Amino acid sequence: VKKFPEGFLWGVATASYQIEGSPLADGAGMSIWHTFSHTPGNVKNGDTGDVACDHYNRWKEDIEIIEKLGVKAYRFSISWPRILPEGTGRVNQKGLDFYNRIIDTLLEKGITPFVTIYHWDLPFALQLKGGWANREIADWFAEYSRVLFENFGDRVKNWITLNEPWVVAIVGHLYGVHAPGMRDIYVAFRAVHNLLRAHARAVKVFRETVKDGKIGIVFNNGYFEPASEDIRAVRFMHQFNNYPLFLNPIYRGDYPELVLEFAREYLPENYKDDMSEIQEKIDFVGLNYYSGHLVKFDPAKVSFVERDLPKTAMGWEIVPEGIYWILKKVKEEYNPPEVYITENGAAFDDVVSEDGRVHDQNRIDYLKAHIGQAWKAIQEGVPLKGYFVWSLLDNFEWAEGYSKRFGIVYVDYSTQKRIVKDSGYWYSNVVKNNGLE
Ligand SMILES: OC[C@H]1N/C(=N\O)[C@H](O)[C@@H](O)[C@H]1O
Repeated sequence: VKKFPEGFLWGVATASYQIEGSPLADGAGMSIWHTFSHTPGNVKNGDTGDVACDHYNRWKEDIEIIEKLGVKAYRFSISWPRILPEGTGRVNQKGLDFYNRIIDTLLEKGITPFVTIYHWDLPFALQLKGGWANREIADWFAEYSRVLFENFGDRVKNWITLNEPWVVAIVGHLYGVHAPGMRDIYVAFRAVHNLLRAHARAVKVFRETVKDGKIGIVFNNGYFEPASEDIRAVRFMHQFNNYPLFLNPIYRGDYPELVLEFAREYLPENYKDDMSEIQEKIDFVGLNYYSGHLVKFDPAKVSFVERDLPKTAMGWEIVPEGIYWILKKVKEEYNPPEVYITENGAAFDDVVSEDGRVHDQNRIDYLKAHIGQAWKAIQEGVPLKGYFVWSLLDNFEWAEGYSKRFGIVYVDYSTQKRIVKDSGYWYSNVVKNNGLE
């Protein structure tokens, strides 16, 4: 038996562009994911977020599913261009209405909203002005965040500025695999820095606008192990790809040492001028975790080494101890007052059996193991307050399109039927029992 603390927050997570569809409904402006996915060659099968899970229409049903499952918290994101169609200036009341209904419904049903302010769907109008490359985005983002706080901060008390700013900057602007689809290292590092500045401005506005309530930021993380006794290659991957890239500025006022070794010439010349503002106090750290990687020096001077370990449909190695490690490691390095696991989950080739059920034992096994390791971290003093499964629903998985199913609820895209998977049922029992048995 592994029981979690009193009032531990069991959650599920989604993101606006991945689930909503109707990207241009009710006066919404285009996002960069709209234009990126409508550009041939960018997303597998030419898939787009035009329909997705049709949550824009089916939101009440989906929340009733969260309620029926007894899940205590819902992490979801707000589409910036639904709220401010040109990114700044005009506010769209119908966009606010959409999230207002979701928020009120969750509260009526006793479910705690955790709002991700930015989960990657930047207004296209701001991308035309350079998007995350433009220092002025700290202002645009602060203006956007202020609107959300003013409209929803009376009810929503748990906020996340950014989802995975490493991905936004590096996968979006260096690898070019995500919107806005650029390959320029100097742009990517100016995006890193502006994401920090925008995050801090938003926190500053939050303090001025929402007297009660807490704000944090979410990072992607991998568990990197060295191929041999290489150890430095692991050091660099941790500092670059994990929370330190952002938390070293937030807590210590500079980028991590090995990030500066690699990337100093790509940062703005006077980037330290911004660091004291970047240290704006945050209330919690959200860590996302999915996978581990064997890593070797390789003349970024790092390559991955494939291991014969179980993998998900993403090809990601399943390494549950990784979630324990990253929780320990965050406490050891920065000691944030609260931590949440804001995403953990797996993609498998889900099939609806003849019995009408989805027998995803592989996903149950994956979740159980990671929930077990999170439990461990708590016993050793990590202030983990909640854990969010990615995802409530199968959805549009960015450049993979619909080909990767992460839900604990199966979505038949031909009918939009939701079928709760065995993992959703299993999870509901975990939540009801406040832990594993
Ligand atoms: O890959 C599954 C999810 N994992 C994520 N980061 O690792 C993203 O936040 C989320 O939007 C999904 O892409």
